[PDB]
Amino acid sequence: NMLLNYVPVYVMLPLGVVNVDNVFEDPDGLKEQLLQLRAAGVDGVMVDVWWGIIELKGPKQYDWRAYRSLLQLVQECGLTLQAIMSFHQCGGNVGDIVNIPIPQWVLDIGESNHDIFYTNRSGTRNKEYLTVGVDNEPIFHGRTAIEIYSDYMKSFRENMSDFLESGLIIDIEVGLGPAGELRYPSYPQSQGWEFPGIGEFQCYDKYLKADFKAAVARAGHPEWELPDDAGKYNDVPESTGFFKSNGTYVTEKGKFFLTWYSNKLLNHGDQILDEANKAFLGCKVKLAIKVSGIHWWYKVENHAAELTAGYYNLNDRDGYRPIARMLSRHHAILNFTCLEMRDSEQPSDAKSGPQELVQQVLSGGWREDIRVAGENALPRYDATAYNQIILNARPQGVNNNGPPKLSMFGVTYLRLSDDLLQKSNFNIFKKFVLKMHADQDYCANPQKYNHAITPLKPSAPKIPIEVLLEATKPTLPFPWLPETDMKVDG
Ligand SMILES: OC[C@H]1O[C@H](O[C@H]2[C@H](O)[C@@H](O)[C@@H](O)O[C@@H]2CO)[C@H](O)[C@@H](O)[C@@H]1O
Ligand SMILES: OC[C@H]1O[C@H](O[C@H]2[C@H](O)[C@@H](O)[C@@H](O)O[C@@H]2CO)[C@H](O)[C@@H](O)[C@@H]1O
Repeated sequence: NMLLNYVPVYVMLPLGVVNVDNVFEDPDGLKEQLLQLRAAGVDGVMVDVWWGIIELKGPKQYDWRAYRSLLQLVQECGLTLQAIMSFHQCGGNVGDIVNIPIPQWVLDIGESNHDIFYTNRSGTRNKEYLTVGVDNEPIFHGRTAIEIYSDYMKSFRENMSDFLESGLIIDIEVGLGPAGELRYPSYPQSQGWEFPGIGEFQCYDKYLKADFKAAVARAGHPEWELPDDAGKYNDVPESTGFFKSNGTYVTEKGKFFLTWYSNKLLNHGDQILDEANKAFLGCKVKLAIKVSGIHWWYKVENHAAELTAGYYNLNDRDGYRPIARMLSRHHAILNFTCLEMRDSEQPSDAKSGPQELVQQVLSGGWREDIRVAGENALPRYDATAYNQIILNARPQGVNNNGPPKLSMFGVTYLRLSDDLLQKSNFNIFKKFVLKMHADQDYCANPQKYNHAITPLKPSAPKIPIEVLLEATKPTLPFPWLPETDMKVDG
């Protein structure tokens, strides 16, 4: 049956649907929009559950009222929900039309200890997320950053138990960094970064610096220092000593640093996911993390932008599969956030390979046998974008004799806006949804298309870093069709 080729479609809700004062502003307005989505066949929606709004008053001072009202409305409208545990700030990244800081009480601590923030070589502190450096530092009124994230998720589970039991929530996206993605904030618009700048390493806070220094001493090179020749945000790789041909990134020192730098993220995600699994143990939901799509400089040997973001990916070292393997012990979904771009849409001097990057990441996931999902990075309403998303959702097309050998677990569209509901735009969107569903009508019961959700099981045993890094071995991607067999047209 064709229904087995069905890929669910989700739509992100507007940023700030519940304001910074913890008020669900316009229920009636959202309702009309939600009803529009329901009639269009959309399976569900995605929303940020902002840590800065909910635990604003103080440690463990949670107020879930506004969000309960939102979830209630989503349920009445017949849609499922992907809830994001948003432990980051809204405001400094692309598309952020509203400012939502992390808890003020945490910010207060940052006033006396600026090292709780990601810091660049020049000393600028980025306040959008707590540095992985303090994950296990008990400096937040007795709690460590990970304990804060853990308590938050447990309180969410307990206070939203009725919604979880009714099966409203499809998956829990655990924010792991800027924009909720597992990465370092290497390309901060707030600091003047501009596409396609290579970005900057963000390992200069006192905690990471101390860890690095101890690490190199144990490796037998206590004299090694953090990179000092990687240039600045808007540089080009060839103009730096670190990323140029035969540069520092290829030396024993550079390789050690890069491994250390990227390993911190793997451990960051792995440990917080352990907490997320405990908090939702037994609940009928799945866990997911977000991986940023850094396609610029992907076509040159140095992969500069990826390296500064924490993805140690080169042509002879897969920096993404290790993440997928890490996710398998948690039975988690890898949500890749850049799925709609084509190489020809990027200026040529940016050396962008979004299409090749996608193929590498998705293949890695299916290779490791984990579920892969995705989102479009930028607002798009044209058929070319939709056709590209549909192509990546089912790389080898539909199978009339059963399930496709390869398919994504789901796609979340960014974002719900009045522009989307405009007659013509919404018309095309409806076709996109239809094709994602493989020409089948909306299907209410996920079990029909082999997406039944069972109670979350405890994570499998910890996988040692060495076994994880074995996944760096380059593999050939699965074959992609040149264009989808389920085009939207027009
Ligand atoms: O982390 C947010 C967002 O960053 C990237 O989006 C890029 C985009 O690819 C470029 O074309 C350009 O417009 O700059 C954007 C960043 O400001 C990632 O591609 C995306 O996955 C991620 O969510
Ligand atoms: O509301 C979700 C998320 O949206 C924005 O970040 C996006 C980014 O704009 C896109 O590139 C995308 O597909 O991935 C990111 C995460 O989904 C906001 O900047 C972020 O704060 C918010 O959590």
